[PDB]
Amino acid sequence: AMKNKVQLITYADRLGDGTIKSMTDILRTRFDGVYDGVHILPFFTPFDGADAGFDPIDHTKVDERLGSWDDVAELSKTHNIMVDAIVNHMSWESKQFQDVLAKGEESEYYPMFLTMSSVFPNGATEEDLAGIYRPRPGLPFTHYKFAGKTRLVWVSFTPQQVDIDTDSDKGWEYLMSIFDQMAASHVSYIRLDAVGYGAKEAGTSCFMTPKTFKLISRLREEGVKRGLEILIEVHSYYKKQVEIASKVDRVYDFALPPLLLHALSTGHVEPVAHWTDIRPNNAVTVLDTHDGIGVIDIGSDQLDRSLKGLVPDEDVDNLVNTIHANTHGESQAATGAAASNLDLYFVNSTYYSALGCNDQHYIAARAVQFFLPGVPQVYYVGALAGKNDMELLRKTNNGRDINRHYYSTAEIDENLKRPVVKALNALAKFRNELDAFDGTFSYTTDDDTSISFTWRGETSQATLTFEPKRGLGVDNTTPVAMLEWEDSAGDHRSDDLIANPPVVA
Repeated sequence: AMKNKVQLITYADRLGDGTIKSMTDILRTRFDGVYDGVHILPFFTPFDGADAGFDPIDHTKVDERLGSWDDVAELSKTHNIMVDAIVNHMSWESKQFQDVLAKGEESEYYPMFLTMSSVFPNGATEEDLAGIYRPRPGLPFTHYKFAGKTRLVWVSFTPQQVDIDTDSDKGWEYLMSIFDQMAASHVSYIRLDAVGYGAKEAGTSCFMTPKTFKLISRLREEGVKRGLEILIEVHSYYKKQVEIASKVDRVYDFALPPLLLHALSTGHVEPVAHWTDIRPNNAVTVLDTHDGIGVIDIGSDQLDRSLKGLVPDEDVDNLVNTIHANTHGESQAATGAAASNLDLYFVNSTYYSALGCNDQHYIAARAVQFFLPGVPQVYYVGALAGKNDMELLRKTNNGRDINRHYYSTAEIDENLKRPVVKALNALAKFRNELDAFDGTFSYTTDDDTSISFTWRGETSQATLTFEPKRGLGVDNTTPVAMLEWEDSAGDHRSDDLIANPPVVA
């Protein structure tokens, strides 16, 4: 099972000097006892193509500019490592796809890649194609020539990411090569990227269908067989996440991030209480990720608007406008059609910027994250309470880059001096050291105004009380989270997690 300790999510090259070795040095020298594990975002060949690692030419080969598998082995001595298995697609410059461009149906890899005809051998109606779930408008096809013949190749994301047939012999062999490589390279945990898209079937949405369930359970068993805990990435209507969670080791809690933005901007905690009541507890919790903020993950089902979310859709709309206001238009320049994006409706902003850089709100959001059942992950920009990177956004025109700043070691050290960053480091140490979090969880609530989360352990207990109504407003300085706990040294309390961070005896 996944260790119950806070993890860092990072690019190997955007934290430190630009290599896995430097990333490792930063973790060990500056976050000892803070981050006990790390999800290294894709570091395979190449890391800087069409989609920042997620279009691998060779998924089993570390980009030689970043380091080697030996570096990953070294890191594993001090940190449990999560990596991606990119199971849905690969680069069009992969040897496999290039072979198909060259030889078409004579290629041994022809069956490995999905085309329109793969899935719709007798053609498709408009309803058939319109019903395919998409993260942005436009059909999931682009033109490639197979031995000179124009073909419509299935592409869920960029046209450079060609989708594999996960039910083909060649496709499956490729996926198992990834699992074998990770098992042999001292990786602990696997993230199944975009796995909800991995199964296609004519007349279905091709997203989180019964065929997808079969794929997910098959991949999970291949993980367990190799000692790899499987986390699936699924941004979906919330009920689908609750459903699928009983079939895998971990799901993300993608509802919490926008639920907390809603709570912190309106004062309403009832939706957080309801989510606490029903959520899968085999979770990996986040606020920020390397993608945009999935505000729609708490909204109505996009393929059936009558299935309502955790908040009314009008509240999602309000949330989006609030982020835009809090970032003074920054998120508007990065979000949706305003920049290049895979997800039309995710909001591109750092989480700290989305809160208008309010320290009390931000530390409160992390405290709530750490107190809900699940293994917590902190994205590296969030680990340094990072603001929107408008210069990088202007340079690349890639919307998500607003939240993918390159941190030199010098900039890391500068940010480590900030009270809010010191507070997060201390909070994560606390979350790693108190045995209460390995015990039994309970919560109480005061009708939409207050919620208190309690853990009771073998030798400790802790209660976090969250009351955003106390400090509404981007310039508010009033604490909205309070912490009480018992350890070796008796009862303790902090009423201001920034001014008085908790330390376990």
